[PDB]
Amino acid sequence: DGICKSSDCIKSAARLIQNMDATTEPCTDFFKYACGGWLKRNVIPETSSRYGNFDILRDELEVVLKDVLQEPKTEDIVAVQKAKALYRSCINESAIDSRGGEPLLKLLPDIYGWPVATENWEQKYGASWTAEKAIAQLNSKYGKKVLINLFVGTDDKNSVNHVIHIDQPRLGLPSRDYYECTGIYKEACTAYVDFMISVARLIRQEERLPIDENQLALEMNKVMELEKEIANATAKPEDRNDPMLLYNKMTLAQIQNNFSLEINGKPFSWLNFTNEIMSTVNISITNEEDVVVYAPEYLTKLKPILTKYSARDLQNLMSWRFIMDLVSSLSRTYKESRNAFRKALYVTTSETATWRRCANYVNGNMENAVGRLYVEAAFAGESKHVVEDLIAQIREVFIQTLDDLTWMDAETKKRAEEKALAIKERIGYPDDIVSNDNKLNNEYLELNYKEDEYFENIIQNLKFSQSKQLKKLREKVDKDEWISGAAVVNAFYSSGRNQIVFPAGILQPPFFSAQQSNSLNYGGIGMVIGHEITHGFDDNGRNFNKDGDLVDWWTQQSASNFKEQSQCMVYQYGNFSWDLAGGQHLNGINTLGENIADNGGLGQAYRAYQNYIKKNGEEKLLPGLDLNHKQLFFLNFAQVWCGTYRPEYAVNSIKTDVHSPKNFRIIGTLQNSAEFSEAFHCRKNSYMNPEKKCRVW
Amino acid sequence: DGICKSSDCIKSAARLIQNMDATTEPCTDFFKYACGGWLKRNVIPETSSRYGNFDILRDELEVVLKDVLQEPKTEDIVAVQKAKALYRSCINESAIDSRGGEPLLKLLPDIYGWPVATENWEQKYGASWTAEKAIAQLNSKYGKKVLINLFVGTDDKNSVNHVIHIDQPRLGLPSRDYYECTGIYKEACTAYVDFMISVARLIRQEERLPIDENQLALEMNKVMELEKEIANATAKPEDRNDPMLLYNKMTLAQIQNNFSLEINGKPFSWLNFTNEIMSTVNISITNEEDVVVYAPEYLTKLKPILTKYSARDLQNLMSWRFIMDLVSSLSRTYKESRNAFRKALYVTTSETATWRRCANYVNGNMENAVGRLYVEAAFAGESKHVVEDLIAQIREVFIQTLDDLTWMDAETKKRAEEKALAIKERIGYPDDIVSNDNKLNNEYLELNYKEDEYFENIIQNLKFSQSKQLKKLREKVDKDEWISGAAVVNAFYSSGRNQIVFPAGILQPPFFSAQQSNSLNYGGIGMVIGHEITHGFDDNGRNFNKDGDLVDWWTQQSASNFKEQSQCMVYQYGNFSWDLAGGQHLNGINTLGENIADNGGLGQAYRAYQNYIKKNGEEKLLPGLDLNHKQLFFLNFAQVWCGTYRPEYAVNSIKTDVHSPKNFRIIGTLQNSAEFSEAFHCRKNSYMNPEKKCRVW
Ligand SMILES: CC(C)C[C@H](NP(=O)(O)O[C@@H]1O[C@@H](C)[C@H](O)[C@@H](O)[C@H]1O)C(=O)N[C@@H](Cc1c[nH]c2ccccc12)C(=O)O
Ligand SMILES: CC(C)C[C@H](NP(=O)(O)O[C@@H]1O[C@@H](C)[C@H](O)[C@@H](O)[C@H]1O)C(=O)N[C@@H](Cc1c[nH]c2ccccc12)C(=O)O
Ligand SMILES: *[C@@H]1O[C@H](CO)[C@@H](O)[C@H](O)[C@H]1NC(C)=O
Ligand SMILES: *[C@@H]1O[C@H](CO)[C@@H](O)[C@H](O)[C@H]1NC(C)=O
Ligand SMILES: *[C@@H]1O[C@H](CO)[C@@H](O)[C@H](O)[C@H]1NC(C)=O
Ligand SMILES: *[C@@H]1O[C@H](CO)[C@@H](O)[C@H](O)[C@H]1NC(C)=O
Ligand SMILES: *[C@@H]1O[C@H](CO)[C@@H](O)[C@H](O)[C@H]1NC(C)=O
Ligand SMILES: *[C@@H]1O[C@H](CO)[C@@H](O)[C@H](O)[C@H]1NC(C)=O
Ligand SMILES: [Zn+2]
Ligand SMILES: [Zn+2]
Repeated sequence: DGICKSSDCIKSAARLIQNMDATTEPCTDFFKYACGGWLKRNVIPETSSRYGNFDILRDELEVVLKDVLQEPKTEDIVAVQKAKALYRSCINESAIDSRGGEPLLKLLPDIYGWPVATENWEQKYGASWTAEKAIAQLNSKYGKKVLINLFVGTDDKNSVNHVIHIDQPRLGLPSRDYYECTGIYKEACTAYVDFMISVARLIRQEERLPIDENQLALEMNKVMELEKEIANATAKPEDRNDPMLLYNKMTLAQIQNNFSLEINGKPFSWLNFTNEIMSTVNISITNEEDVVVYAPEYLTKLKPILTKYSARDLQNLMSWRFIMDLVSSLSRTYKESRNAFRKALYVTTSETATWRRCANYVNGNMENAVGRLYVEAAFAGESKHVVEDLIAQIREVFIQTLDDLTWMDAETKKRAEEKALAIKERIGYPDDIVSNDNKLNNEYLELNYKEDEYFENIIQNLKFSQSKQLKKLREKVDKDEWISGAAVVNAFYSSGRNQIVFPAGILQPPFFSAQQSNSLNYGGIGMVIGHEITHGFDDNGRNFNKDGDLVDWWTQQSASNFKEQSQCMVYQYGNFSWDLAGGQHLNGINTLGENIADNGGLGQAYRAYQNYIKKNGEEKLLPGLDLNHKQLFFLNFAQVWCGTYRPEYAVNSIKTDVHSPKNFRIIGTLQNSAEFSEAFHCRKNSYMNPEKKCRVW
Repeated sequence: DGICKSSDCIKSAARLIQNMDATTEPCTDFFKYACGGWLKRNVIPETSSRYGNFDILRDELEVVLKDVLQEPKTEDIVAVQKAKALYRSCINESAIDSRGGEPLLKLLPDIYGWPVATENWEQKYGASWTAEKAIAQLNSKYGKKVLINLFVGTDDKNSVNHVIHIDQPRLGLPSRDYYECTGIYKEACTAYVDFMISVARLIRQEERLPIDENQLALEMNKVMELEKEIANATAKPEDRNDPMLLYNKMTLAQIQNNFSLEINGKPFSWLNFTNEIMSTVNISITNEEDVVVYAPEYLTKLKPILTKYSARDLQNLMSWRFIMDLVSSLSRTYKESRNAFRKALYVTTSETATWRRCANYVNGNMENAVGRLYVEAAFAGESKHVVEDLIAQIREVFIQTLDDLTWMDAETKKRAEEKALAIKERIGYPDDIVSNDNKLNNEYLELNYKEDEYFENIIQNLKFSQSKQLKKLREKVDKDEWISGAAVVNAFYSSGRNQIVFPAGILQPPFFSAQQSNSLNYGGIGMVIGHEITHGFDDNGRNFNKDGDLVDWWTQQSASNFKEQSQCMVYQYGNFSWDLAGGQHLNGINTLGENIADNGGLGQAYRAYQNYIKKNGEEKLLPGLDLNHKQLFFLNFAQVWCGTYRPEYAVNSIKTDVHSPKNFRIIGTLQNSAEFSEAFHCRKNSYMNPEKKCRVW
């Protein structure tokens, strides 16, 4: 009868059936058609601002992590014993609750204290205090970047080396838009200072110091005034989206020349600051060091701001930025103060399960030890070969498509073919994490965890992570180093390494299974593969050559044509109105890169699917579904995107998110697909089938 | 090919496949075989002590309730407008948080205050205070039963009338076993007094009274000492399991004669107490009123206890018992004190979503308004006919089986056939809730909800619910009155009304669907129907005749044989060792009624299924499953029971739970089923197929 009746097909079919809304016309709204069933069943948990298929797979991944982390085993190597020990220190709330805020109080003097919670700060600290030393201590010891973000990273123009970088810092609130403190941000800004005041009060109460509410509010509203200024000086994301423009290499004496700063009446020294950081790792810095400035405008605007604030005003903000990230690792009363602030930002009334947060904390700090446990428990490493072949098919489809693009000249097509061939793929997990105990053990050698000392553990992890990073400066970028752990539900592209990464976490249904129909595999992981590859050729990635160097490989015409073809997508998405954000329009510019990758990716995936049919023929149909495989490809593509958002998340996320909302990632992509309209027999100018169709890749 | 390939079959098959563990031998452990897949995926949420298929359907039911309750609609009748208004008052935490504890402080004088949180209680209250008035006010106004449980209910020996009843009261902690306060109960007992002290402190703090921690601990440990005594005086559940023995009718002067009480040096008056309660509803009580005493031993043991405590000692416990149930309806700080106590009893680190608790609160107080919304949104009332026919088939199978039972004499089989024919069934929802707006509106007429006054709302609901109940005394039991709302995931048997109830909430997959295979329907809802019917013939129900009267219809021999046949199940279950409770054995006596119902129910369901095959033939097989329908019947029966428990829940629940743990409800029942062993080709004496098989029905 030409219908698949296997256990696998039945499982696939029930999933597709349950999620879709067959009472909707696919040519009217494919999001509702493909996801309407998912939406009616699912509700956003109280722990989340949004919920989708990512969150489902992530929640399930965490259950695997709990299972592998919770039980000590006889044959466990030291790296595995350390992850489990770290897990045990995290889940012991009784041990944590006992210490109160004592571990923060001990750490405080090492970061020049917190003026608001310190008595006679000027006499105790303000004597040996310098901006150079204060910022440097927070950076080198704890990896916390305030006022000035100094980091060691790959040189965009020489991908084999590391170089010192200077950029604008992250802010306490989610984005620079919050600092307006009116309308949708009023509550958050109020809750932000309220959180500062609450934390200040708890520390003083513990240290038995007099509490003046008037003074706490005065010192804390001044931190907010200082941060509001810093936030206004930061460049907007649209002013940072061009990598050629962002790159500004100069000497440390040149930085010292042009970017002068006066903190506490006395001028700031860029050479002392850098050595204060680099001495931590026994690295000498000359007055002739090359440094990439990502934010020259920000440093220029920073000078008139910093002259207006005292040592106390600055240290109050600097210490707060570190403290706010530590409160959750302390007792109940400290935790309760962050929960209230979280509730104000995200409209979430509950924190995630402690075991879940802990499994995630361990996975993030020990990605190789946890990744090994994950793959041994949940990933069939045999399926690395199936994906290896799919990546090969999609890479080939990208190269073949170059011929069919009219907007590029033969010379640009040649260089793009060069970049596409040089893409290195990373599938599942690095083989070494399973086969090489010595290398695994040695990565965590300097880490010694105590089961009753969670805070000591987290502070050690902050020190280790940052020491590793600073050490890399004089070193060459390691080729065999993975940009992601195995136990991650995501996929990535590195412009600097010209690499696509597919962690084991994403190589599972609905995206992939060597036992699921090929239409579902091409529709899911096949689109993800094209998405990641297309990232090497988007408004940001096209600026990097085959070796990951930031060099122009485009002719003046081909590049003007790229911008021309892209502009169609800018207006198409910028014309979408988001009902969860109150009908507010999408930012077509902020989301361009992702929209090019989505549109390029779905296109490349379907072609590869057609090519698979040419070579192998039609697959057996799925039972209980009155759809062919051409249609099932698009339905599975849309179902990987089933998701929803809180109206309060949407009103804010619309301005800064780089990915389009899920309904629009589905709508936008299929509106540009003639093959979608063919498979679904969409009448010309039906919502899903507009006459005009944007196309880049 | 004889295989069903419909959308419905595919959905059923994927559910069966996903939940089972096909790598387990069904004759070794059918729980693992049928549920192993369910267990690997699912984890107990932080809000729960246990999790199973009940919790899944309940969570999903709540999503329906949220959807129907949240949006006001134009065509809404007043009863519906009231449920939505009540819902809105419940979900407004800002309105709730604003009032602090003020609504409790206003209510307090009406219940003779709380001595520990009152200044000069003796001068302010102890002048007009009597046990008779204090207990009566808490009972009649708020429905709270302390020291003595006086209630109006159906007369076990005349099911058409209501009569006053006297029983032992409920305790503050989950059961009388907690009051040992050692071992597994130490933490709970400590957390219980800690909760009392915390609530006492918050009230004093609000009223601006001096806080002496030494005195709070002294007064509260005395409440615990008083409750420990009360708990010890209460009869054990094994001493209350025989309804003929529990029934003791006597006159109110006779109660006053034998059960004398001396509270605060002066003797207690059973006539003043009763009138103090019954005057609330304008009902006069004579000194010659007939009253059913369920706890004569408890009242006898109560006298030496109550003479040892003062007016203050008693009112401290009495008020606490009401206050502990109110704290969750107050602000953050009041809520936080209960959360800590909850965390100590249940090892739960988070409270359920506010919307969920609210939807449940509205459903419980307005079951007819919410039931109407539920069925209109989620239940196909056409499927009432399908279930009507299934109940008819199972009732017929029960009657036919009576012939085949060797342990009963023809005379008892005749009376059991009489009872079985007189069972009235209640399916889905009462038709009136949808078709009769006037009757619906009139049920809630005396209720007027204010959207900003949640507390006022809950206190009004306590008053209404209790006034209705007391009013029923001189009235006849209403025949057409349903024992459950429609929006409930459970099924019930009433001995007093001789009725089986199947709310719409249980008439959904995995139990039932007019579109799911008949083997799955008989295995699910068919077993539930037999379970409920068999309840009319268990160790408790067999004591009630066809009219719901507590009369002996058994011959001396047939009744001695019932106990003999039952004893097999007592030892079989009492020999099961529960791994989650540390290998502790099940209580074969506490769980007997449920085990008879489970064993009787599965048996009746399979026979009816066989009868269906005789009349209609073999159904088409399910795809992706290498099982026939005989086997699918048992797999679905076991899958309705997929569930798990927290070790901390199990160690306590094993001593008092009346239902066996889910694995044992599956294991115990199939060990007694020769048809299970036939369908699965189980070798004699394999774990699932013991040689000896217990049988009652
Ligand atoms: C094709 C998709 C599976 C992977 C794809 N990752 P990719 O855009 O290359 O990269 C993502 O966004 C970049 C801006 C960040 O730099 C990266 O760190 C990463 O977050 C993405 O859309 N990620 C989204 C959404 C997403 C992540 N994991 C998922 C799992 C299922 C469904 C959706 C997702 C995100 O990271 O926010
Ligand atoms: C056959 C079953 C669906 C219904 C069956 N109800 P039933 O035992 O007649 O009655 C239940 O227990 C009695 C002791 C109480 O008096 C009743 O109030 C009721 O709680 C039962 O086992 N209920 C269990 C478990 C349960 C309730 N709802 C479920 C839904 C799905 C799975 C299991 C359950 C319980 O109430 O605890
Ligand atoms: C929690 O921490 C305390 C403090 O050292 C310790 O006594 C206890 O064993 C810990 N609990 C677990 C489960 O490890
Ligand atoms: C940097 O400058 C300060 C000025 O206060 C001096 O104390 C310090 O020792 C210098 N440190 C390094 C590491 O260059
Ligand atoms: C919407 O579409 C038109 C092109 O049709 C474009 O010119 C316009 O700028 C777009 N609007 C937004 C808000 O991006
Ligand atoms: C919450 O309660 C306040 C107090 O009356 C009211 O102002 C507000 O409208 C309420 N919010 C909602 C969503 O009903
Ligand atoms: C009951 O007895 C008390 C004794 O204090 C008396 O005050 C009261 O009015 C009587 N009430 C009723 C309703 O019989
Ligand atoms: C277990 O089984 C035997 C019958 O074989 C019975 O006599 C005994 O009392 C049972 N044990 C318990 C603890 O119920
Ligand atoms: Zn992307
Ligand atoms: Zn039962």
